[PDB]
Amino acid sequence: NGYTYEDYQDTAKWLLSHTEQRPQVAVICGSGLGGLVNKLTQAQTFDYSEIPNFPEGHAGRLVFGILNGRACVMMQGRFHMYEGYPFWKVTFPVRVFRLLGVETLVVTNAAGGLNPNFEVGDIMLIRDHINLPGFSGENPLRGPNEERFGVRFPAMSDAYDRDMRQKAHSTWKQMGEQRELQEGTYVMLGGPNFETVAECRLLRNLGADAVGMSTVPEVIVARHCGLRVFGFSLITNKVIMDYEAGKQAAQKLEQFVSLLMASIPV
Amino acid sequence: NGYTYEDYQDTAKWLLSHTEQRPQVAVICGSGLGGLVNKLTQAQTFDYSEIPNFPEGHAGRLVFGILNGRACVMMQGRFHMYEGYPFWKVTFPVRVFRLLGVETLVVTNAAGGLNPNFEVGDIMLIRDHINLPGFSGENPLRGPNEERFGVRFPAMSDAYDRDMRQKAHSTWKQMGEQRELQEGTYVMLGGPNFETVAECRLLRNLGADAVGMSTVPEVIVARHCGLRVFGFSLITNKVIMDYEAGKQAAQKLEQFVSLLMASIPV
Amino acid sequence: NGYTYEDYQDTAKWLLSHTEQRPQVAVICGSGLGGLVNKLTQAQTFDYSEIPNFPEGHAGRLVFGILNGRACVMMQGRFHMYEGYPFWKVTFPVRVFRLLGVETLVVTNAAGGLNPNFEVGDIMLIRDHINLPGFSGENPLRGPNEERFGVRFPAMSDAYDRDMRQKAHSTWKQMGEQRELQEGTYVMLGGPNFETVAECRLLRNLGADAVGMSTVPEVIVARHCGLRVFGFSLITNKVIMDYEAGKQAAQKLEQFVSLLMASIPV
Ligand SMILES: Cc1cc2[nH]c(=O)nc(N)n2n1
Ligand SMILES: Cc1cc2[nH]c(=O)nc(N)n2n1
Ligand SMILES: Cc1cc2[nH]c(=O)nc(N)n2n1
Ligand SMILES: [Mg+2]
Ligand SMILES: [Mg+2]
Ligand SMILES: [Mg+2]
Repeated sequence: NGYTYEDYQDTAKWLLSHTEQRPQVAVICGSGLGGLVNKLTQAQTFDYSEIPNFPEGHAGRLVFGILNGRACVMMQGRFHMYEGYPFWKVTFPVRVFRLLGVETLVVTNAAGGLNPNFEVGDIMLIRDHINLPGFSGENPLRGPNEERFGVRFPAMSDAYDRDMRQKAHSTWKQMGEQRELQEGTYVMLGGPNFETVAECRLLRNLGADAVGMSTVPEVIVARHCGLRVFGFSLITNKVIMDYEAGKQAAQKLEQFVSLLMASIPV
Repeated sequence: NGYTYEDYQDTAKWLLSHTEQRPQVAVICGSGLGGLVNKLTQAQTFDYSEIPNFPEGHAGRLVFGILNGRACVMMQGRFHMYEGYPFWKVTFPVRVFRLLGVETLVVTNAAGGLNPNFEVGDIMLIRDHINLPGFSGENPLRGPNEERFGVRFPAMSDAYDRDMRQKAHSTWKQMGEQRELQEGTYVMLGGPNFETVAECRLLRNLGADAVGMSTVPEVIVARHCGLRVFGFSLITNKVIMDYEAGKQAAQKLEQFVSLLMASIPV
Repeated sequence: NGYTYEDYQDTAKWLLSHTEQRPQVAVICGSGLGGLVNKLTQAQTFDYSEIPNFPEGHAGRLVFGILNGRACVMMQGRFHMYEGYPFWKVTFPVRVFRLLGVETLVVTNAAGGLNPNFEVGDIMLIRDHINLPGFSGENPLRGPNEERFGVRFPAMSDAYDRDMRQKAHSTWKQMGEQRELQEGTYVMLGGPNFETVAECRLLRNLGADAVGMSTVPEVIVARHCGLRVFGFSLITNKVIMDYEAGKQAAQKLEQFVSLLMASIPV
């Protein structure tokens, strides 16, 4: 990592100096879900280019506001390794949120469906992940440990909060959806090219249910600094294993995350 | 990436200024296939060290010429990640070729046979690939997208041209070879060490038919900029899964690629 | 790599100038096995910070001495990729040892047990490895080859010396242990976070018996320069595949390595 603890502190202090908003929840909005910021009350926007130390698709804006009675901060757009970012830059905002007093991180993305029972328009609660770049040492925690954030060797087996996963299923039932809420394992790869058929079949055989190019590094850094995490993949395509509806599902995920603010503790 | 669009343009213009040759096909010759340049008529050679912007085994020379009636440009020798090159350097010449007006890229390499039915001396048409460095984010397209070359998120599932694969099988039949033309999935790993038995068995179980240390990044960049691609692995060794003839096969691959120039469209 | 052959030479000469000890064996002590240096006779210690060119957990000290009648040099503590080291720094001392005249490298680590028949306190002879960072090109040999050390493309399938593995089993029998000596495949990943359940199940299905964050790069560089290699994992935890005793085993591994000095050739 190239940021010091004080760089994260400088940024969080700057934000605290520019808004009265004191969010307890942070939401990182992935592809096609930038529309969720429109649901916010008492909204305040900062372009990423205006926030000291922020890394330079979606808007590139941070929006504070009230969602279903809950103070939250949202990333409308995220940072991607395939854009040339190292993970220590991709995940900069996660530590900033911890230093604002955020306790819960919600992550969303759009993903390719590997599980043969998934359909375009499915929402997958993320139950677990597989971190392929992490296998090779590309990791946002690589470098000397900052103990002011967390431990040298953090556990990742409980990353996706089990109580929030229960709330998620209960809430979905309340919504009266005809399609079941999917859940499963997300695998991250670098991108930016889409996968070959041979790569897809390999990934499915590893136990992955969905494939994307983001999110995992944010979850690792969140868990390291003690945030509660839950998240969702929008299944916007079903992958080909042999040699649109995303819009309505995105709107559905927006209502869903909105309802779920009620179920986040404290 | 560290090259600008104009760097590729400067190089292509320099080449166009130094030869009357106007190739429509480019061929990257892998290990033991540097001998194919000897088949060229009206041949013109440039050492890589003489071409502005070119990255600094085989010759390290670019040879223009006519092969079986077709204008082509050949890399006698390629660049390898295990030599210390980043992929954006390994693949520099591919974009240069696009800017010369090349439409088709033929890739060749020598590989270890993972499929138990392969023998030393086999030629494998590459049907598909698995990009292991790409899983971790080592990718020649990593960085901001150059739209003058192609799209942010290119498909890779159709990388190995299906019509050329049909031509390849038909031509091989015409040659009257007693051994069948193999085809399958190539997996790239970094190298430069050869694999352990445990690594080989894992790779086979991923669905790979052959293992090598090159080629995949060239195919990705080729497809990104719209080149038609086909390629072959020379099976120069059969890998050990339990705890020479390459020379005649190389000459055979040379005749084979030579005959196939006739079947490339336009 | 950033070191020249002469950098390794400078360091080895400096060491030869500061001790009369002329070790034929080198031992790299992993997590919880720093206690083995206490068994040494005629011991001489150098903090890593005192040795020119050495990269900057355990002690960070190099200890020369006699173990069970055999001249050896020990790393009390190793260097880790997750600390921010590139492999060419992690493995610097291995080449230094070759230049001191060391012929045999013993590697030890603590690992997570993936094989369902392993228990906490097991010792696993390393029979083979899987190098995940190596699949993506993170490799200590990446860069131009130094022929004064070894070949461009070294074999890795015979990395863990078969005769030493026989000695190891015979010696363990002599010790009269009630638990069998385990043996198996070690897989390295980057860390520093521990694995998810989905990652563990994937790793087991690749054929790995134990998971850790070290060792493999040291073995690769050792084999490249011609060292005989053997090693052991201490199974200090059994990994969870569903959604302490390490101290006595560490002392046992210490006695075990001590006895085995007798069985190293010459
Ligand atoms: C919507 C979406 C996003 C991704 N990312 C990916 O790596 N592979 C896919 N197939 N998809 N699909
Ligand atoms: C001829 C050849 C080339 C390679 N490359 C590789 O990674 N593994 C092999 N076994 N072989 N064999
Ligand atoms: C003692 C130990 C060391 C490691 N390293 C690792 O990557 N995963 C584990 N589970 N463990 N356990
Ligand atoms: Mg306001
Ligand atoms: Mg001429
Ligand atoms: Mg002394």
